Amino acid sequence: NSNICEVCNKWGRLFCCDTCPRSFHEHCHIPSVEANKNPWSCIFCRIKTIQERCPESQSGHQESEVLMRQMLPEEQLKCEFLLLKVYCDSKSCFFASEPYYNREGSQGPQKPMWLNKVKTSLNEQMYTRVEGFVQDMRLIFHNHKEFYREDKFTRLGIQVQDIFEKNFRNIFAIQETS
Ligand SMILES: [Zn+2]
Ligand SMILES: [Zn+2]
Ligand SMILES: [Zn+2]
Repeated sequence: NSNICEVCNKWGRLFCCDTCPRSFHEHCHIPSVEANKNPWSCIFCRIKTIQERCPESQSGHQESEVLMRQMLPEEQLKCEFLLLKVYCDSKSCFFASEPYYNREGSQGPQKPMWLNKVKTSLNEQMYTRVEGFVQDMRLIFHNHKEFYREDKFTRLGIQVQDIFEKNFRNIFAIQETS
């Protein structure tokens, strides 16, 4: 197994996947690494199993259909995995914890949002459809772009949104387009 966390790339108290060489801090994995379970398989491995059990699940889909899906266990898992792919990027630090807004010439957003809040909402089964999870994720970056206006810091929202959107298209097998 790897000797660093797959998510944050640091050493520490690591839990090792039984079916692949990845390792994780307890609260870096999503969901948080399960108490018992020998063997244990990470979220990467659980997603790959879904695909292997239903190869047709990789055929192209329309985003509008994916958003309307109810949050049954496979969709729950796919959203957890997508959230974890965003935490995998180091620039997620800027969007992890609760923001505050005091900048001359700007007003904070009406509905603040952040990654740890989405993480808690998934854990608590607060989303009934994929659409709820995706709307809160996109709101994080939209809030950032609107608040930072012409400051070059706006670019961090574009960058992490691009990670989100590429992983969304991959995980949910969105039909490729020009
Ligand atoms: Zn970690
Ligand atoms: Zn694994
Ligand atoms: Zn099938």
